[PDB]
Amino acid sequence: GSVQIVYKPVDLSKVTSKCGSLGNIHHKPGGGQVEVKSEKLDFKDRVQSKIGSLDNITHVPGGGNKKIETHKLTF
Amino acid sequence: GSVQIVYKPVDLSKVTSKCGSLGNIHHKPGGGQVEVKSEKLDFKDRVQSKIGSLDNITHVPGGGNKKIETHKLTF
Amino acid sequence: GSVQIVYKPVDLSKVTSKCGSLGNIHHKPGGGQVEVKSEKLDFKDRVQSKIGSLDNITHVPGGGNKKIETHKLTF
Amino acid sequence: GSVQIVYKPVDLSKVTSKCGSLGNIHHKPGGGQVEVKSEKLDFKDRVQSKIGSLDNITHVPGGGNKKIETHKLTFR
Amino acid sequence: GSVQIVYKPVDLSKVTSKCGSLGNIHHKPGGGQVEVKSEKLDFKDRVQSKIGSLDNITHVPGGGNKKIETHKLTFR
Amino acid sequence: GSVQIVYKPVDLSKVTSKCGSLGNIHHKPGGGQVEVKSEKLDFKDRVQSKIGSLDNITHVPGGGNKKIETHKLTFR
Repeated sequence: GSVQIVYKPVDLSKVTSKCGSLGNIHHKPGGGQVEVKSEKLDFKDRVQSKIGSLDNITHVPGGGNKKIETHKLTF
Repeated sequence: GSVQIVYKPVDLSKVTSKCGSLGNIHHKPGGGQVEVKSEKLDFKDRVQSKIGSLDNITHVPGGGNKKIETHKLTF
Repeated sequence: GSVQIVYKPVDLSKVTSKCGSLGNIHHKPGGGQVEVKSEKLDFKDRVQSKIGSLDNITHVPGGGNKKIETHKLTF
Repeated sequence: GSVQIVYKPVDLSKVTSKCGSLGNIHHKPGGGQVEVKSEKLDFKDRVQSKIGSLDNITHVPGGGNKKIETHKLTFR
Repeated sequence: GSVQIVYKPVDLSKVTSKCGSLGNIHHKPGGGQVEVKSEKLDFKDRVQSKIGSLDNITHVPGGGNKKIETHKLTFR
Repeated sequence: GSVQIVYKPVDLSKVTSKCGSLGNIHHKPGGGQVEVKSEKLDFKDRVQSKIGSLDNITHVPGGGNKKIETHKLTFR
């Protein structure tokens, strides 16, 4: 007899990452005044000082996608 | 007799990651005044000083997606 | 007799991760005044000092999705 | 007998709009899947047959104000 | 007897708009999948058969304001 | 007996728009997939058959304002 195979899979799927800060309204972060007085300090070894007032950051190592959709027909 | 195989899977799936500080309204974070005074300090070893007032951060190692969807027909 | 196989699964699934700070209205966090006076301290070993007033953070290692949907027909 | 008509309406109306920004607008429809099986599709008079098509309008006026005003005088 | 008609309507009205920016407008419809199977498609009078088309309009006027005004005097 | 008609309507109205920027407009439709199978397609009178087309309009006037004003005087 005859054989018919009709292999017609359909994909409309929507994998998405929405990461960080994306839809905020009137966000308005404010830093206050900062004062740093330093007279007779002694540092004998390596120094990594940071001074700021507003340190506003969005950092995203994340998000990203893997989509793996493999098809096989064996007769 | 005859054979018919119809292989029409349908995918409409909508998988999503929504991560961090997304849809906020009038967020308005405020730092207060900061004062550091330092006379005669001694440091024999390595220093990682941070001074700020508002340290506003969104950090996202996360979110992100994996979709694995394999299809097989064997006659 | 004749054989018909009609393989028509349908996927409309919506699995989602919602993580961090997503829908706040008039959030308004406020840091107070901060004062740090330091006279004659002695540090013999490594120092990791942090001074702030508002330390507003969203941190998200989490969220994210795995979807695994494998389809097989064997005749 | 005689007729005097004095049609003197006076209009000082305002219709006004102030806007700081019309921002981000994201019109992104999707058709999904549609399947029709038959022996016939058979349409005979004024049929608005609309299988799986999309009709999409984005209208974004910076101000969209309307004033509609009709003055009628009829005499017989 | 006699008829006097004085028709002197006065318009000093304003229709106005002020806008700071029309920003980002994204109009991105997607058609999906459409399938039609038959022995016949058979259309005989004024049929608007619309299988899987996209008909798309973007209309973004810096001000879209309308004044419509009709004056009618009718005499018999 | 006499008729006097004095049709003297006065218009001093304003229709106006101020805009700071017309921004970024991204009209980008995509047609997806359409399939029709049959032994006949058979169209006989005023048929607007429209399989899988894209029809796209982008109207962006720096001001798109309308003043329409109609005067009629009818006398018998």
